[PDB]
Amino acid sequence: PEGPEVALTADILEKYFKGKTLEYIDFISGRYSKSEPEGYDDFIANLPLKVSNVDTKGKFLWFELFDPNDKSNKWYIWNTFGLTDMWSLFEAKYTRAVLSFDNELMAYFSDMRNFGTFKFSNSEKELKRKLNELGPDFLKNDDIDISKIKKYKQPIVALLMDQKKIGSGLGNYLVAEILYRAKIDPHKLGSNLTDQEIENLWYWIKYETKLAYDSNHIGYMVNLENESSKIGRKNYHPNIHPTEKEFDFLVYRKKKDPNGNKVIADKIIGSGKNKRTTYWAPAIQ
DNA sequence: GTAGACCTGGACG
DNA sequence: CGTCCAGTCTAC
Repeated sequence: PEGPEVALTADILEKYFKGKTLEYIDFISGRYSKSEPEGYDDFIANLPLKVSNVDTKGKFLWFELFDPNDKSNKWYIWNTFGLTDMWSLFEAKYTRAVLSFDNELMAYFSDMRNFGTFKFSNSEKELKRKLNELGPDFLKNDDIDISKIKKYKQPIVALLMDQKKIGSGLGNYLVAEILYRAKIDPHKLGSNLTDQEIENLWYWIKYETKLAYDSNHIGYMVNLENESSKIGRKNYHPNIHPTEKEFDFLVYRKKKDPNGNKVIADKIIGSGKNKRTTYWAPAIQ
């Protein structure tokens, strides 16, 4: 999942698990069934704990639990997302984590490719630095100066895939849709962009992130499609109002755009075995 | 810059 | 079966 996806997941987890007391957490399969995550034994020794907040910044989700008996020394459940990471209220396939709340309330975390990570920490100072390793949230933050792109002599598609330089949240399909809407060649360097192109880029960044956030079914939160429709959306980017009721792929994973123009499966970003495919239309971008 | 790996598939010939 | 495709870290 990505920015709008992870953020929406937090909203759902906030709806069902905020104020709820987590008594136990069990990793029944995957990487964390072979080796325990960092700070696991200390976290279990402090259970049960009460969830206070579930907040995100881009592609990083974390729980904030505390003890009614002691308010201080609150714990944090870090959770980075891979490609097939999904939270759920039921034990779906590839269920890697099981969270046992009070009154038989259950939370499940599924991950097929096992690329998602978990980390437990009772330090707030460590969390603040982790968030500072990530750029501004393109979805949740409305005041992001993206004029910093002009300083980089690198492809714009690589700068948007980056999570520290300009901002965090954007993934593979988002940057493909954004660059298409703004009519920008992904090969074009950020230092060659115009002041108008910059202002136009920031618009579509807000447009695509909000549209992907208000959506109910894209294909990366299948375990929460029923919950996405039974919950409202936070008013991120108030001045931006998409026309679509649902996020449709205009150029990502398609032979042609809605107009019929040719779409290239180009490999601009990455090397060796971490190459990524950037879909784009030369007749538009 | 270029290379690999972590892991488990789905879709296609 | 065989071949492509589908977030982030490490190393020369």
